Amino acid sequence: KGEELFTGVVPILVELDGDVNGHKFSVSGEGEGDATYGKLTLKFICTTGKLPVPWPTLVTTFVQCFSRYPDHMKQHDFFKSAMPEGYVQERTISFKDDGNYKTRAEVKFEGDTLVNRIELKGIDFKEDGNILGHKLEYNYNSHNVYITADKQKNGIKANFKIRHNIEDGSVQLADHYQQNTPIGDGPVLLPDNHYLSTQSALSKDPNEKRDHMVLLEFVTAAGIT
Repeated sequence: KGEELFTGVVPILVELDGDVNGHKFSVSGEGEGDATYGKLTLKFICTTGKLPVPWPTLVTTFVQCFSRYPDHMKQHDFFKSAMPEGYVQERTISFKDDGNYKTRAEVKFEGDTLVNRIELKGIDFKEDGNILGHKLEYNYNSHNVYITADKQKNGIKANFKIRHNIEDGSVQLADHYQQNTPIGDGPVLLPDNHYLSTQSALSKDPNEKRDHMVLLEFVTAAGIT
């Protein structure tokens, strides 16, 4: 019955508590998602001051239940099936020739609002690296999130490579390993191998003086005919 909760516009709240190399920070996000069009619109604000890591590095961490699963692929939608009770989303983001982020998130409904609560821990980052040195461009490339079933843990696994554009024209690879498990005891949909075609656009709010990020994301499931 999870899919019925996403037929219209659903309010989203994102809350993150982070620690990267001892730099403690918090981010609060607000917006909405419309799964019918695989549309996600969110505005994030760093409530502790200046964000110690570049904004693009946190995009993937900051609600795949808003992905548009075409009608013929609806039996492969794990994300919506785990709702309203939700799911736990865990990741290990390995930045090539640099450190790593270990994230634990709980995505669930709090009333009629979809909430993403995250704890992020970043370790072994280089002081003058692409991350702590803030050498990443404020943009985002299109990617494919490859999903596979994890029948033993009653959830899914995902593997993908995020390419962050560096200011000098080079690329900072951020390899993602993901694990999602349902919070509830109800039946979930265990999918066949497929992918989520993601398109992300980053922008700024001209009237906002606080360190922020406005995200517009379009996600469509594909890979099954």
